[PDB]
Amino acid sequence: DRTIASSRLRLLEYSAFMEVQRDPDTYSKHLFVHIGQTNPAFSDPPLEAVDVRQIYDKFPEKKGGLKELYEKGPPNAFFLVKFWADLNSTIQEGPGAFYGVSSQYSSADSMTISVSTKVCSFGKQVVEKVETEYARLENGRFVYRIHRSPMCEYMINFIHKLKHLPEKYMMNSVLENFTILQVVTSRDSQETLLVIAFVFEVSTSEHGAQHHVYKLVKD
Ligand SMILES: C[C@@H](F)C(=O)N1CCc2ccc(-c3ccc(C(F)(F)F)cc3)cc2C1
Repeated sequence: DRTIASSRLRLLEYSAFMEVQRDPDTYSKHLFVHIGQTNPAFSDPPLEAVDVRQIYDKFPEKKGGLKELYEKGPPNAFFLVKFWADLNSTIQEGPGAFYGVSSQYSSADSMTISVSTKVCSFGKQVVEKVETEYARLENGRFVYRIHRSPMCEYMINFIHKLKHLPEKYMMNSVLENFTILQVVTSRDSQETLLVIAFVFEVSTSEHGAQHHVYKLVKD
């Protein structure tokens, strides 16, 4: 319903960021990509559909691939998010900056979730992070909170090197074959709860971070 939500699990917030301490009291944070928790409005239009077959090649296609997952279903769990990344940090990144991802999910059931994040280049897996997160009772729902999960070294290098490129159009040519695949499962059952394909593009004209959601369909 304009929400990146499975019948079982909803992604409430997603942030990848860099934090620097300017002085003992003062911290500065820059967000590269963001998804902020918004409540669905009755007046909002349904998410557009993107055929899952069209993006198979951008993610690995092997067991544990997007096709096999989509075959296992549930098909209402799979979404696509297109990020416009704010690369104009405008802060002095310095030895000692923290590079992290913070996110929040929500559920009507309590479970132990497991979060697979697969970085991918030309459709090939470069890195997999696996995180376990636990249910916490909030107002009328269970919520899962990942605070400041550290970025892996590959991505820190990728961000800096990317930033170093003279021109935004070259950042976009690189990002065309850069993708991340997120697969949340219930840990002990391994049932698929939420799958999000992440595609990226720099913000040519910078208004800061932007994003767009799409429902992956197999019609
Ligand atoms: C452990 C491993 F999961 C990891 O390190 N991750 C996973 C989650 C994630 C999702 C997006 C970005 C990101 C994408 C584009 C840009 C830029 F704007 F620069 F293009 C900057 C950051 C970085 C990460 C970090």
